[PDB]
Amino acid sequence: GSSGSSGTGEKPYKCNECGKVFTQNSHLARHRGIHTGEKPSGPSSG
Ligand SMILES: [Zn+2]
Repeated sequence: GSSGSSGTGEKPYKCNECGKVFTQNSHLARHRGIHTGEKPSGPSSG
């Protein structure tokens, strides 16, 4: 058998990088910024 946890915070504005939840798009998009910023050293991407 298994146990499935059930938390409270399911919204269409939930981030994927970390897994945060918001109410307004802006609040979310702006948050995602924390993830999208610094660049990976080396030509890995470029
Ligand atoms: Zn996030």
